[PDB]
Amino acid sequence: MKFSKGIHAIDSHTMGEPTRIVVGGIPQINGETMADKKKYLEDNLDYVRTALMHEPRGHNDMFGSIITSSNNKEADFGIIFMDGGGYLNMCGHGSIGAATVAVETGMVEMVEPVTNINMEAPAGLIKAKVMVENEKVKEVSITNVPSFLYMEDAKLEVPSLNKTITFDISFGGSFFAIIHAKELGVKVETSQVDVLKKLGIEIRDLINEKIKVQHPELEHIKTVDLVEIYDEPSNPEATYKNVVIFGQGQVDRSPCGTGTSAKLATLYKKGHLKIDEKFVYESITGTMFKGRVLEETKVGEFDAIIPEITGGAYITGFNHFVIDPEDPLKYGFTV
Amino acid sequence: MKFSKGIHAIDSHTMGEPTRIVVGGIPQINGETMADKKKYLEDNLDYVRTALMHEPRGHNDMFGSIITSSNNKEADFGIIFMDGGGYLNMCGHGSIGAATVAVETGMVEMVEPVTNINMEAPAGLIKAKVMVENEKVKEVSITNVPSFLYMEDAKLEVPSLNKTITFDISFGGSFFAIIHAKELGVKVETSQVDVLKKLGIEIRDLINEKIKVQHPELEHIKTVDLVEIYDEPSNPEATYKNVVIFGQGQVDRSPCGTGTSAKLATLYKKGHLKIDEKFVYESITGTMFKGRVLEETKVGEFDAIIPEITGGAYITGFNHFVIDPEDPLKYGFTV
Amino acid sequence: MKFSKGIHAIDSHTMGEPTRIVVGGIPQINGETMADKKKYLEDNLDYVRTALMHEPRGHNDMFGSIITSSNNKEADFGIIFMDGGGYLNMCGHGSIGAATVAVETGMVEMVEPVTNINMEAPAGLIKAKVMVENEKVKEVSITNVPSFLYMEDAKLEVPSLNKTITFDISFGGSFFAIIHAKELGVKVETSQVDVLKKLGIEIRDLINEKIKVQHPELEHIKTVDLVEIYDEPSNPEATYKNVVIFGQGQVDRSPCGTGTSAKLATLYKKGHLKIDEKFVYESITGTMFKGRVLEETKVGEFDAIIPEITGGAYITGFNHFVIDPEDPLKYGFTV
Amino acid sequence: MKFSKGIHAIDSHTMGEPTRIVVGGIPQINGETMADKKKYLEDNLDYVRTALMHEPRGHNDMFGSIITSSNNKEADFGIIFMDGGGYLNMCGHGSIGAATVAVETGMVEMVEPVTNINMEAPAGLIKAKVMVENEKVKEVSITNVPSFLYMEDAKLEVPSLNKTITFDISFGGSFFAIIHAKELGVKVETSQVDVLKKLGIEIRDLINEKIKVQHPELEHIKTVDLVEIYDEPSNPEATYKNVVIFGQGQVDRSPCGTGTSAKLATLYKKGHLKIDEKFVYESITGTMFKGRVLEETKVGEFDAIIPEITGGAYITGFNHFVIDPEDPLKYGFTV
Ligand SMILES: O=C([O-])c1ccc[nH]1
Ligand SMILES: O=C([O-])c1ccc[nH]1
Ligand SMILES: O=C([O-])c1ccc[nH]1
Ligand SMILES: O=C([O-])c1ccc[nH]1
Repeated sequence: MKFSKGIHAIDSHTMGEPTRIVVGGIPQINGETMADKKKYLEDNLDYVRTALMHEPRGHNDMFGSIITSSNNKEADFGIIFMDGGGYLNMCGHGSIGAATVAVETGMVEMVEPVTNINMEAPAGLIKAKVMVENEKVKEVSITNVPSFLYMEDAKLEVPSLNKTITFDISFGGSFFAIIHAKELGVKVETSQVDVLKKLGIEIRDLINEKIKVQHPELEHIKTVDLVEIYDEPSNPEATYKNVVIFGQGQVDRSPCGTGTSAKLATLYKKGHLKIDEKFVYESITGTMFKGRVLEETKVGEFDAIIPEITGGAYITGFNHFVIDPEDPLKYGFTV
Repeated sequence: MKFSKGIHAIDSHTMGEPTRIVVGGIPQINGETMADKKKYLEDNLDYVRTALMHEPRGHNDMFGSIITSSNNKEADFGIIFMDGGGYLNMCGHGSIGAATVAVETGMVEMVEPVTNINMEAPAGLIKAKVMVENEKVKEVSITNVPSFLYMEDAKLEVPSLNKTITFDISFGGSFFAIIHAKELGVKVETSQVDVLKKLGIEIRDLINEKIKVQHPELEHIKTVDLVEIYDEPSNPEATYKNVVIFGQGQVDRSPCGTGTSAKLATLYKKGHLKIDEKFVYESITGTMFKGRVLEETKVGEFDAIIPEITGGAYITGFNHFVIDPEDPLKYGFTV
Repeated sequence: MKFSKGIHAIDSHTMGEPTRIVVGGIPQINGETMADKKKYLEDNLDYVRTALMHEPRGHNDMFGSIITSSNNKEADFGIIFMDGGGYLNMCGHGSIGAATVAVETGMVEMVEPVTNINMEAPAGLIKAKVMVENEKVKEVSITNVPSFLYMEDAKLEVPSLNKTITFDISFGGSFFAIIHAKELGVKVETSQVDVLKKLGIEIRDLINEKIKVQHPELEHIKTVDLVEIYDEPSNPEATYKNVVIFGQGQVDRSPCGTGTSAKLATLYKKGHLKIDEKFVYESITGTMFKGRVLEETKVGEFDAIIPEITGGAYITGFNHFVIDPEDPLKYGFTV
Repeated sequence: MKFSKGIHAIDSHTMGEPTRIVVGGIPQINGETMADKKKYLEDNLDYVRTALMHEPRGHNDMFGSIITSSNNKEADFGIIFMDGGGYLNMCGHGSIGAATVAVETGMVEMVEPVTNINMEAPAGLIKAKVMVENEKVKEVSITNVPSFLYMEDAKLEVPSLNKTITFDISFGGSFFAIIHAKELGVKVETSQVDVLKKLGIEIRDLINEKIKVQHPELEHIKTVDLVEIYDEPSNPEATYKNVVIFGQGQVDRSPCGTGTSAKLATLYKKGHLKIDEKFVYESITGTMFKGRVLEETKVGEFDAIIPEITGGAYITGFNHFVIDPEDPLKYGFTV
């Protein structure tokens, strides 16, 4: 034994998409807002991330958070998302996990009906509710950033074989790129992964050329890191089924929070029975996220809605990672 | 299984007298100063202390702490000390403890010659210097709050046995009654411990709520709470031994950093010790702290001295405490 | 960090009197019978016991065990009990402990009404029946080794105080001196504990190496080692209280299953108790075992009775003990 | 918190290829030989495996062992390999890990020079040596089963584009299938994974048709589950570099023990400077295994050698997996 470093994480799976919630092993991180500490992390500790998110600890499609000091009064605690490619500003399937764990472990004093909790992200402070059955969490609704559509139609170019064919782009907290099942020839199922993943990243990269758009408000993030594919379900109590590509080439095991929070737009201004209507969006693996909306905030330059998404996270063990200082791969290695 | 609350501690021992350093299972406490953090703990989440310090988890003696976010400028993380009986404003084995582990587990980036780490009691911030021999920590050298003689001798009381007479009172993080082993007829040895305990608290009671206890600054304290007895040593190296009684009726196995730092800060104001002059305080259990007297500096009332005490802590396992909600002792029990 | 040895235990408490159940950090001991396994432990890897039972890790009292591979036919896993002073051939709170956890953590496939688990002391195999209320364990009901009156009263000795006279001796997993609280002038209360301890061991010494200690079968034992004192209860429910002294000078906080199982196995051979007849033994700490007297069966010398004692254990956290090789107390210390 | 199950694992990475060494959470497994317990595991517990080896805990290319009771005298302990597709009979990169951990953690009492250790696999008992530098493991040589070649030339069929082209087949403890870099057009590097993996499994499956051979001795295992591709290094202190496909479609991050133990055959009967000659075989990721041989056992029907392979394993944290009984994915899910 040597190790030199020792980080305590808690694993969750949020409808299939894993989350490593680091709890103990780094007590304070300087910055004022989560962005300030984020910058500090990305600049000073940075690639603790690599170690936990890459092999031989994690894998390509691994994802996780860091619980921290609030700094902002209000109450609760601070979170910082992360993945094989760096850090997410929001992850939704992270906000659920993080919340579900916190309460289940303690950290947040739990109620009998439903325990509200506000967590500090680098992006906006996030409102998770978590309904509990006397003792334990049943599922979390996380209220999402106002989401909208950037353009109607799209089409550009696809390497093989059709060449052309219409698509669609929107927001969701981060932008997105959505298409249909009928053009390439895919049936979103576990078996065919490679064509989707391999078609996904080239579509991501080649719409970073000049179509690339910045939304009104917040000028820093630009163009696409999230490619999306609908089809509609193979499971009865559902209505759509969809996969999402991102993160140095990784994929989401859940229907995609930020993704779904964006999709359930469109059908607000496209005539599909509007507010407080039931919608259950399911993943490629085949697991459910409930979506529904409330406020519908137009405001000039766009038309937008403030979407409420729900899901379930479960605890899949407790970790105490350590870093043999001779281990030459002690940090990450990418593949 | 079912638990509801699950807290991640790190067992250390510091010349005996172990410390359970809490690391994980609570992420936040807005506080401001580490006393306004301590206050919050005692008036809210005290039910932790009862759990870990008392049986079945802890025992009569048994000491620990909590790592925090600092708020305080620079301050590398900030700490709170706790025992079966309540919370110590400061603790020299508790500090020495926290320091070692923090560096050992990589919570602190470890410097190669000596690692300077600042922690927040908030009995001032404290500057621990952690010596590391290429690979490993050699020893800690914690520089403490200014220490002084408070009132001088005063008169003793009876219940048992005989009204008796002389002793002394002095501060060094908390307030101490420093009396000779002869003055009441004790020999610092395991055979008598029971007596020293039963004696100390009965004293610690009846020299409170009869007298004037106060600190030139920080207000609040107005409580000794710490009874220190002293005789010569059965070790050539050591200069003096001592036991310390506090918290419900619990004893230190280390010479008591705060206790020693207070004693030698009565000397010099006596002339038996001058600046540096190697000092080595011993406990009951053949375990020693290598004191010295660096710099004077009065305290806005009467003259004083900042002392640096030195010692060694060792990591004695990693704990994930959990509390079965049916378990009636869930929050420990007294005896 | 650097440790070299890292052992994985599971803290439980069984009506107080905690048990550290070792689970992980050693995988094998060829032994044959669980005594030939115990032998090996004590003549080799005893340095574990000193570590976990003594300070800094454990304390004066503090009890634990080890889960093993059985070898023995059927036997679901097999156990070894241990304390600060050495190893108990059998223990009713140590058994009740092991049972609960084993089922609780899923080591045993948990049956819904009642879960029958066989463990190997090897003070015989023992049949614990673990009641589970749909989700959770309600209580354990361990059926023990045949118990009996051994020699009857005999005469007491002095050192302190007064030579005195009557008492009794009886077996129930180990050998007990069962004497009244009146017989030496004690009241079973925390205030006196110190006396009961100091008394018990001085007795436990001087009623050994002066007398005839022996078991009709299994040979070897030829040692009491367990002093049991008894008075009436300050509880309506409870029928009798008791304390038990053993191992270097340590006390039980449970009524002492093995201790109680031995006491009521002197009654009936007396006529104050017959088959079933609800019995409830209490400790010093307001904690009770619900005894009964099921079936006779002599012991190849003199008549005897197999008693079933019942109680409750709770999981009080999970430990990964580690031993810094520089740490001079690495293997604990005495006081 | 609920979980119902709680398995303690220790993670390693053996030159990139991960290993989850389960230690605590299942104390005894019935069977006599490791095959008997294996059969028992595969039949009764089975898909604890799925949970730990599949997502959301593990991933497709995850691999691990189970430490157990020896049963066989000799000494030490029992191991059982496992992966997403079931169980391996040998894994070499498992035998190293397992050994490296055991000693590093304790479990096996360690020496000053080199600590021999014999572990019970379902296949033959395995001899790992582990050289240690006063305190810590430097690297393990594991002595491998007698390995040989089944046929010289091969060629069969490849879907695109050449159609034909020569290859080669051998043993290694398990069979294998080896080819060159020059025929399809691949440069074994992280970037191009998919073509190799996708070309690998179809080559695996379509040489399970009737070419399928059983080696002399042990009639149970048949044909191929291991496809292999040499090229030779991009790293100076090496001589070959090679990737290996298997396990429901997974891949090896290390040069492949059983694989390499087979390859370093051929060059014993093909004139390449024979016994006790240095050979370092490196992986697709680019990390070294040392191979060299000793005995060369011809025996009629084949010509064979008993190969000695070396490597390094490092500890990448300690796990305490748990299985929320409501979590619908609580066990595995494949992709
Ligand atoms: O669900 C989300 O919010 C998300 C972010 C990145 C991938 N999914
Ligand atoms: O080491 C000390 O200073 C201390 C505080 C309480 C007991 N010992
Ligand atoms: O509960 C018991 O039987 C026991 C054994 C040792 C102390 N208590
Ligand atoms: O290295 C080995 O022995 C092995 C077995 C399966 C894959 N690699």
